[PDB]
Amino acid sequence: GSMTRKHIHFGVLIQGAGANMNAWKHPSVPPDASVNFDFYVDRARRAENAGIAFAFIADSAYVTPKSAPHFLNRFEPISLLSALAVLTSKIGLVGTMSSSYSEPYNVARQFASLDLISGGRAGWNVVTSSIEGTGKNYGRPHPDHAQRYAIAAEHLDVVQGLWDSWDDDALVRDRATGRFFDPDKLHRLDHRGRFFSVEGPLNIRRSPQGQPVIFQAGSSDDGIDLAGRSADAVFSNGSTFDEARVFYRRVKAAAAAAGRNPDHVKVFPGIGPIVGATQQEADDKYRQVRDLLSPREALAYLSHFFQQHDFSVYPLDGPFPDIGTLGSDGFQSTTDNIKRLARERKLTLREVAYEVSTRRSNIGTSEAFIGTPEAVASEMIRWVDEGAADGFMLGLPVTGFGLDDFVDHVLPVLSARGYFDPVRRGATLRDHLGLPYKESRYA
Amino acid sequence: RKHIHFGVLIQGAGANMNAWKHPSVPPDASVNFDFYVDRARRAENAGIAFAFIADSAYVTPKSAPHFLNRFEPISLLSALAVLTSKIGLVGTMSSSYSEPYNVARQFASLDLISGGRAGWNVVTSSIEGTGKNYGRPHPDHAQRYAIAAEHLDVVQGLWDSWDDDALVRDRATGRFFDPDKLHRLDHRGRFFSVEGPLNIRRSPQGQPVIFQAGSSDDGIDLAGRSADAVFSNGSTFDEARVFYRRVKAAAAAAGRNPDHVKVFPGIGPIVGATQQEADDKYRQVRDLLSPREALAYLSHFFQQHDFSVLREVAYEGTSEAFIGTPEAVASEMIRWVDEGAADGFMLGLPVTGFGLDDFVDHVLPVLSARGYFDPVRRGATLRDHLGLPYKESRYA
Repeated sequence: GSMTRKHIHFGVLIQGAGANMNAWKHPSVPPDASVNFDFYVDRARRAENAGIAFAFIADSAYVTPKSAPHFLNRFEPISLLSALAVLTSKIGLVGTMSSSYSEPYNVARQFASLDLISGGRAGWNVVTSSIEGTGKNYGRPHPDHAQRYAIAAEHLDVVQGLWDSWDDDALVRDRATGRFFDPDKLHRLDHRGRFFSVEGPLNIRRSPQGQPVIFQAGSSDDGIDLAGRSADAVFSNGSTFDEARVFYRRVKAAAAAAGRNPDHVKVFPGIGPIVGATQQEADDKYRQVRDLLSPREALAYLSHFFQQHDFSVYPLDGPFPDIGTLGSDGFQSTTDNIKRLARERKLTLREVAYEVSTRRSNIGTSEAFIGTPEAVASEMIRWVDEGAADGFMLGLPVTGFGLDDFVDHVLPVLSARGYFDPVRRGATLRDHLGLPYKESRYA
Repeated sequence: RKHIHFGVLIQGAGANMNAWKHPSVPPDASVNFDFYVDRARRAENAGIAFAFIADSAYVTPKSAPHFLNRFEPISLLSALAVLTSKIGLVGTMSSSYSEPYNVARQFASLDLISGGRAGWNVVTSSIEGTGKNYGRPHPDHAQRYAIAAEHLDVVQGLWDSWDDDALVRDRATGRFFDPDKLHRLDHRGRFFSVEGPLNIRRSPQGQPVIFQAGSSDDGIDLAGRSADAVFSNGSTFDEARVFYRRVKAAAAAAGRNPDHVKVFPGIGPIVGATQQEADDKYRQVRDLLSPREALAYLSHFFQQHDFSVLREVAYEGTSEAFIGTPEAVASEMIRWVDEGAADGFMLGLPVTGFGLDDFVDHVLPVLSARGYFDPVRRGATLRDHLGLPYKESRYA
């Protein structure tokens, strides 16, 4: 009965086995979850049946023998989302694609086709920066980072221009006269910019939501500004509450400065809640998640910060050793953080290794989102009440039990408190998110 | 005794540019997903080995109805995959206007989702003006074939990134993969530079099946060296046969088994119970284009001259030989296979509704009765359906 009760929007990041890099080891998922199509269908349906607004498929296009399991082998988003569309009915279908390594005409067509097949449920997560090295797969081994935002802005402008090629009513298909379309309702783009030259028109029409929804995750000054000028929904990962609140305020002001209505720029911080009936049960699940990293893996990553020091020689459950003499390869501030922690808390080597590891391996998991359904719901409500979120991007450490727990135990508590409507009516992704139908620039 | 393979081109409403007017299809067929599902399943239930989605990426006010508005192939094929089970899934994508790493990922993903049913139709030249949508208003002219060859080499190299047994995912030890079973490409050529590895594994058929449609000397050479199946464009049996022999000769010269390069002429059969009924159906389809329209299109070629003051010229494979009774049309198809013009056929039906219904219900059963078509697709992969072996990795 809070005076500020409102529906909290949710999306779910389906990162194969889980947001935790070692989630493939957890028994609640199949080991090949990341490239197991039926697993994605099960998880998308689980989310859809709970009233989660969209499924989000993040992406990468670069591999090394050190890449995390999900980055070593994953589905490609247009193909995956198009297959999922046809086995679902309401849930949004949001896919990552890079501005630097895609032709805008192809992006426009592939996302427009997903949008039409799905009945207006497509979203495009516009990625401005890619993993370092990605350019090596596209004949551009040294990208000019300084231009990555200018490139992305123009690329997006081209895609959206192409999406307005065909007025909603252009395709007349008059069998009496033989007139298939009204020529004055088809538009050329004639884009000639610094980075792209694209004449158009596009060869596919607009969807029941007008155009696909634009997601972005810029965090730099330029990133936030691009989001304010061009995103419908903005996400993050790893933020504390105070950080998220600053981010929320900056994105909304950036929207207002661009002459847009900030009410229609949704902010969705990433979180990875872990719930149990008691704090003890939540904590046990969190320990399970922690132990997905073996002791050796925890130590190998500590070794990284101390010039490849071999920490395997020390007893795991003995005190963290006096390694103060050891240097670091430019991570001296991190090694200082590690040593301060070890000294201020009487930590063992195991506790230090996992502190470092577990924190970094689950960046959207903080202790405020670990506990009982009521406590975890209360924290989500707090983030929304206090202006850090309009909704959340769920990045669950393990996609199996993580999502099951969340949908079975958290959502019903939120619903009971007036902060989640599981049966929001709406054909389209825009409808779910409370965004207005996207009219053509030529309407 | 000698199984004839079939693919079906699903060109929305039909191969006839005015197919949208025909009552056996919905007016919006070309962008009606449920209609593509219905047609794909109709073909699949009949034992047709693959659905083929052709493509374009340039539009003008004068473009044909299907070219004005169509689905994109990766998205369409991936949606069709999960509503079908056996049928092959073949999509056009251009070598000139796509990044090979993206092509590799998109087709490998389709391949994996579909259980090994993907095919890629590699198009070397696109429709004139396509380059204006990709910042290259006057593209490669001579070097389209060299770009296509290197692009394909990159994609196939990328598809062998992951040995079939590399992803051990051993929960007892925590070893996710064998690092010696993952390969970099490190391709540095004239047109492309791509390091690899790809971030997706190989499918149950190894790699997607490669289709090509080259007709020039360079086209034929490329197909003989690198195609698994080749689409042929003959309006006549003699043309088809000259083409077929050239492709098989190019395969031998490339050191390959010519029987593993399958040649599929495009045909559009029109059947009826009698020759008269078949001819009536032909006229009906032909009449979807008004003589006024046809003579107007003709006029644009010959200096805007008014030719109203010729019919066959104006309008102009369905041959005449593929217009007739089910038995006669089956006999002609059998003749093309037995006399060395075809290993199978790509069905480009004038209207995808009645055309496919007639073909599957009346012609295929005749071919089966004569020993030229096993309607049961027993294998799982597109390679299986086409009689091709599993594609082992270059590193196997």
